[PDB]
Amino acid sequence: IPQAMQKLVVTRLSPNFREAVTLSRDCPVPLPGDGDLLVRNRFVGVNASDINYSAGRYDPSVKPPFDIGFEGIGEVVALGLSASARYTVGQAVAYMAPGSFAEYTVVPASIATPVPSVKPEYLTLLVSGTTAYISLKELGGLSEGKKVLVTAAAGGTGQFAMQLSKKAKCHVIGTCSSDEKSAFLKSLGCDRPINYKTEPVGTVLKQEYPEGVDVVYESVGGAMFDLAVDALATKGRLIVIGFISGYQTPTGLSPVKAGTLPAKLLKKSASVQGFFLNHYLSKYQAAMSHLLEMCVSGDLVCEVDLGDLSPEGRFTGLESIFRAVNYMYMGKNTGKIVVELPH
Ligand SMILES: NC(=O)c1ccc[n+]([C@@H]2O[C@H](COP(=O)([O-])OP(=O)(O)OC[C@H]3O[C@@H](n4cnc5c(N)ncnc54)[C@H](OP(=O)(O)O)[C@@H]3O)[C@@H](O)[C@H]2O)c1
Ligand SMILES: C[C@@H](C(=O)O)c1cccc(Oc2ccccc2)c1
Ligand SMILES: C[C@@H](C(=O)O)c1cccc(Oc2ccccc2)c1
Repeated sequence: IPQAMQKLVVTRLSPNFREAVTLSRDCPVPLPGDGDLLVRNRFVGVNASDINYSAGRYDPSVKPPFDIGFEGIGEVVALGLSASARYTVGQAVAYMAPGSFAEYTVVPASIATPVPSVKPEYLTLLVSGTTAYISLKELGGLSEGKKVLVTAAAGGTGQFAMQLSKKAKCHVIGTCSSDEKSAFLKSLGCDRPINYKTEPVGTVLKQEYPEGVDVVYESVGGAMFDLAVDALATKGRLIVIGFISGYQTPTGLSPVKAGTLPAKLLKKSASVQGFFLNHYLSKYQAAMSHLLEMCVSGDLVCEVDLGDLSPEGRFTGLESIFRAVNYMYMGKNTGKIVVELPH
């Protein structure tokens, strides 16, 4: 329980993470209320939308300064009396809540997830795993022999959309930007990995899947979204999970050729369905429970990229978050990008 700590703070609204966010060095350690845990963060998750958050896009009325980081895993170092009925000092806990980019974060006990130990694999589940699980269960209409296309398939959430679709006996196609990532996809049971830098995705889908794909787990936006719509089967479902190709722009939007979208959907009786995890929190506990079971049992690969093969090596310390965000946006990661705060 130190007097002071470091944390990241959004000091200016911008999708340029380095220009928006400051490493603040002499911050008091916040104290937990009656219903709160104080978590010493050991690993924190880097998420594409960290730059949407720094840009102010979740609530454009809220001015800087504000905390940042959506998820953490670590040890309970202090807690309020009511919280102590369910949690104990020293316990491993994980959470999805704002302000994880800090050495210590106050988290309401009611939203914390107990975990068996502090491993970065368990953090991969909190946002990336639950997003894939809930969207596909609630909106995917998966069943044996459906064809599922997953974009950013070798990324944090993509790896789960791939594996969970396979567990539903689907035939799965996955896009990624390298042969190393394609090999990773194959190792997860991907039926058709596509390196979109060396193989034209539109041609692959037209030639190999002429009747189309039944479900798209679409994270990329832009030209990839356009191709995905064209590739939809009759009654197919494209799920808008995100559009990372656009987040760095002033609006966060990626250009699409969507003027003909209503016509295309009518012609195919097909759909475009958005998904925002925070609209489905009633499903979160059950998703996390099943994901954790599969993770511990070794029935789910939870790939972690701690940056050990990045230019400057392992993502250690809050200062490495800047590098880690850049790494994501250079498309370099395989699995979930995680930063370690060692102690
Ligand atoms: N709807 C929700 O509630 C929700 C929740 C969590 C995440 N998401 C979304 O899921 C997506 C993935 O997020 P993540 O945090 O798991 O990241 P991630 O997939 O681990 O990393 C992003 C990957 O996207 C590709 N990429 C990066 N920059 C790109 C660009 N400029 N243009 C095109 N492709 C680019 C790269 O893979 P390739 O090798 O394939 O290029 C990169 O590895 C994002 O759209 C995010 O907003 C949505
Ligand atoms: C119980 C069964 C089932 O509900 O089909 C199952 C087994 C293994 C992983 C699952 O997780 C998911 C979750 C979403 C989509 C596909 C599979 C779901
Ligand atoms: C009970 C659990 C724990 O203490 O975290 C455990 C015990 C032994 C080996 C494990 O191996 C792993 C490690 C990472 C993810 C899944 C399984 C995980």
